[PDB]
Amino acid sequence: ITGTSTVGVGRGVLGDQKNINTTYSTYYYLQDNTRGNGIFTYDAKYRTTLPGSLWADADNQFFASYDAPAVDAHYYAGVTYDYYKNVHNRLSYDGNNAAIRSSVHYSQGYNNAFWNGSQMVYGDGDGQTFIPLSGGIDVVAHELTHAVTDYTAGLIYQNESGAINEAISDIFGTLVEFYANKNPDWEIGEDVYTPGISGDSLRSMSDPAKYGDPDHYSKRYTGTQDNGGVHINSGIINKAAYLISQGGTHYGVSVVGIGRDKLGKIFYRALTQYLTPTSNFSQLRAAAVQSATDLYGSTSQEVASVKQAFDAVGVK
Ligand SMILES: CC(C)C[C@H](NP(=O)(O)[C@@H](Cc1ccccc1)NC(=O)OCc1ccccc1)C(=O)N[C@@H](C)C(=O)O
Ligand SMILES: [Ca+2]
Ligand SMILES: [Ca+2]
Ligand SMILES: [Ca+2]
Ligand SMILES: [Ca+2]
Ligand SMILES: [Cs+]
Ligand SMILES: [Cs+]
Ligand SMILES: [Zn+2]
Repeated sequence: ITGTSTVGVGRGVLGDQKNINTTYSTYYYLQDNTRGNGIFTYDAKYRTTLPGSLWADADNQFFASYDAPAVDAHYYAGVTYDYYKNVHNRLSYDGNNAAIRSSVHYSQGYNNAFWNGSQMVYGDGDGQTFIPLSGGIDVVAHELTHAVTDYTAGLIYQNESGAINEAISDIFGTLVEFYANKNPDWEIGEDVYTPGISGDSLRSMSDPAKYGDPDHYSKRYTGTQDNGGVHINSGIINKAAYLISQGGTHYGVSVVGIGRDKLGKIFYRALTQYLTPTSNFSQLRAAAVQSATDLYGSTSQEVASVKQAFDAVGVK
């Protein structure tokens, strides 16, 4: 909408207070004009029609329980925009400052979040498996990263290319979580998953197998559920990324860690310059090796570490 940029205040899903960029024109709308061509957050009102209505508020204060998922979807989209711009010199998901749109309160008891080809969408959860999913910064960045992937490598959402698509979203979701630097970890969704169980998460990148996800290519899922295991076999790539950054010895193979920032540079370059819609795990290894060679040189530790990490997870 046309209006003037304003700054509201509210509380997110976990009860934390934060400022949000809004737009005033009769109402205060969740429209952040400070980033690209805008970040826009909508109310889906417990229905499945999208996007719903641009979020409107009478007083620019967002402390109601019903407001909390919108506050976080809007704020964490801003953080994710900042990460891609400041760290990778990428302007929104399309590289040309496309407007970023999110809807919250999607459906009833909806235990998921998604990118629908045009926008992000967040359920409220059923209060048992999830609380409102925009409360997880890693979740928000996971979803926006699907948009980045769709505009770049275009990895098809099935089998190995789809597991790479998923891992890219978990990797950058985690790197955004570290960028914001509030309780960062290598787990996925811990802030919104299972409010009655402490210390768990939807997935683990540091130890995927804690939930039965594979941590080696010889344990990959080969069936048809989950689009051929895209959220399962992602563990193999998540583990490799974790090893590249943090190091470790895994199935007897030692990896010298090179840190999160170099992991992000290598995988961002792989995603945007080398991967294609049909890339498999072996082709991802080759893309990461070439990306590290471009950035750091063929004789570099960074290249050696990429090879060690894929060796450790059984990907040649
Ligand atoms: C991080 C976690 C809290 C949420 C995360 N959801 P997500 O993987 O982003 C998923 C959502 C979805 C919902 C409904 C139908 C299909 C898919 N896909 C998705 O948005 O694809 C976007 C895409 C991919 C490829 C090409 C175009 C577009 C997830 O790990 N969900 C688990 C529980 C699961 O669904 O098993
Ligand atoms: Ca209000
Ligand atoms: Ca965390
Ligand atoms: Ca996390
Ligand atoms: Ca939990
Ligand atoms: Cs789990
Ligand atoms: Cs399969
Ligand atoms: Zn996903």
